[PDB]
Amino acid sequence: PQITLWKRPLVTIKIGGQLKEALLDTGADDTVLEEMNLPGRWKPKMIGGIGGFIKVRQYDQILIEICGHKAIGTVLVGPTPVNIIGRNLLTQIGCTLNF
Amino acid sequence: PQITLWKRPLVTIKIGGQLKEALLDTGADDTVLEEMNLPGRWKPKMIGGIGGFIKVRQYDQILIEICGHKAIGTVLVGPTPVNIIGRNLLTQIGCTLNF
Ligand SMILES: CCOP(=O)(COc1ccc(C[C@H](NC(=O)O[C@H]2CO[C@H]3OCC[C@H]32)[C@H](O)CN(CC(CC)CC)S(=O)(=O)c2ccc(CO)cc2)cc1)OCC
Repeated sequence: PQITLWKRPLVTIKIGGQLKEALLDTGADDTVLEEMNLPGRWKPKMIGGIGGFIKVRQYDQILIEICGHKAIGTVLVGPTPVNIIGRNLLTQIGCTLNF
Repeated sequence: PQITLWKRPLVTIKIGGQLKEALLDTGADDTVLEEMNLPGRWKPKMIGGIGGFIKVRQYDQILIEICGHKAIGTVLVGPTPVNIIGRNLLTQIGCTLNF
């Protein structure tokens, strides 16, 4: 669909069988979700934001459905203030900016 | 135009008579610009993201030209690592997400 920006671009995602709400975030290189149990191996990583760095768990090749669109890619899990969908997955669902 | 998300959505903006590069960021409520000595009154603010909070100076009714599209609104100035155009200005230039 076409999503305006008068409100936060929040959508329902499905990951690990669980439904959650996430922010479509064109300023995020990567997808970062709040703490949750995800099956499969993971490796620790660091990511930096406006306020500094945090420690995250990196899950590769994770299936995630975003507003009805399937993606399979990297999902970071950690103390992010909000679930964010970043460009690594926004590209997979065909998302562009338009004005 | 239409901006794909393979790369960071960086565009040229014009503010305070200066040209800069800034990220079109749907995940940012408001616009945050790198340290600059803008004239006029301001109010202190703290904004949070990944890593915690930073202190910024909130200027109101600032004109910014973004890819030839004019917008006027609140601009936060502080030690951000990147110039960030947030939804408060993205709405004014007709920017939408589309997939
Ligand atoms: C670049 C060199 O410095 P750097 O490496 C990273 O620099 C940055 C690059 C992009 C951003 C933009 C930021 N993206 C981000 O956090 O993405 C993470 C995950 O994906 C990675 O890619 C980029 C960073 C990594 C997000 O889009 C917008 N944020 C809000 C969301 C936070 C989850 C929602 C709460 S907000 O900025 O905090 C913000 C809060 C309030 C207001 C006023 O309303 C305006 C803006 C910030 C820093 O860090 C130095 C150690």
